[PDB]
Amino acid sequence: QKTLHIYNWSDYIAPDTVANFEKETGIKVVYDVFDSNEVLEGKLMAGSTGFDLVVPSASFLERQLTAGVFQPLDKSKLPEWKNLDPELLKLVAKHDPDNKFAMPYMWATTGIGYNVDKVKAVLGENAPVDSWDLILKPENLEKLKSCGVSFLDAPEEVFATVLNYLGKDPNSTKADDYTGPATDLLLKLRPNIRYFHSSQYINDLANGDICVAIGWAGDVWQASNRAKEAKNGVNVSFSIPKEGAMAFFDVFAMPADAKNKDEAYQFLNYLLRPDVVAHISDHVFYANANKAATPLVSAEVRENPGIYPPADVRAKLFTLKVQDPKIDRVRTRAWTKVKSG
Ligand SMILES: COCCOC[C@@H](C)OC[C@@H](C)N
Repeated sequence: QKTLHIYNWSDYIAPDTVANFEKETGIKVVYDVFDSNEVLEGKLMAGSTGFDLVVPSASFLERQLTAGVFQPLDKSKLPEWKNLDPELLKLVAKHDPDNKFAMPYMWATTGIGYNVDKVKAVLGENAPVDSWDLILKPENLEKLKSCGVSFLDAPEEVFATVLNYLGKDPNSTKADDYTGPATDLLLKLRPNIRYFHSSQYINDLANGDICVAIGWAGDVWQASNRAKEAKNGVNVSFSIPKEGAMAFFDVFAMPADAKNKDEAYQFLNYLLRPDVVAHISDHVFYANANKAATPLVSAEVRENPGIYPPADVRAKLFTLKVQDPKIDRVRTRAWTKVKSG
């Protein structure tokens, strides 16, 4: 009886995906979850992860490749790879040349989640919910503190977002952009932020304990759906702001020391089935990377422009680039200053 160890983001699979896979294959799955690319990167760089499959964002996977922590995927063992959208593959290939190591899973944007009724109560019916001004303008964040503000604990994403908002290159390579204007704005906003966290904001939005957050798109749409099913009167929405936003592509990868690679390939092939991955999108409110799966995705998810955004919105999205050690050091130091103080 072989097993399979999977490490994925929290709130990123359907409730029955693993159980259905177990029943069909007789494999027992050990499934654990994270909410931080930094936590996963640290595990991969410090020693064995103990997992057969892990799911980093592609921009982090680029750095992980330089350490040799993944096994190149045997495409002969992934017959339905063709189901993957070739345009998303090409974007991920910027981080993973010729798509040797990573299987695109889901993708979304880093935008603004908010409580519709509370934001209009505080900022009025003309609140700029289509703009990063809603939370990155100090005058606005000071008022929204009344009902709670959270930021992702995602340093590379938050700094890229702030740099873009400031009219800088989102992937600026000038240290002074981080230590000066980016830090200046974040510290002006810092007094109004209740916490930095990358998963507690989902239920807090759903229960009405925070009213605005920097959040991941599908996470916020999950919060909205949780509130509706609870019939608690909380109306949550998500915005991809007009100034653009970061896009991310989360990918399955196979640690080089994975014990049960054959079982791992069986699970990747299971995910490449259009019906399996469309069912996941239906429950987690994320766009998958499977072009063959799109007709099976529920209308509610597939037609949500905050999940599958239209071309004019996609044209304003940016992606993270890997920085050299100098900028990495300055960004991390600045992040700690922003959070603590
Ligand atoms: C659904 O297929 C299109 C996939 O586009 C992904 C978006 C983020 O890229 C467009 C920008 C990044 N150049």
